[PDB]
Amino acid sequence: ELSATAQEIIKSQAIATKKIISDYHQQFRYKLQDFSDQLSDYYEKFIA
Repeated sequence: ELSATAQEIIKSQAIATKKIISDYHQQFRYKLQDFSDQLSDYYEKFIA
């Protein structure tokens, strides 16, 4: 029973962990895209 409980806990934890890892990886990529796009018209905004 203890082995089964440990197995179910570790399975429930690993999937949630991988879900969160995918989430913040996607957020990191999105923020990279946002910053790369933003670093386009700095000169134009400055001059204007």
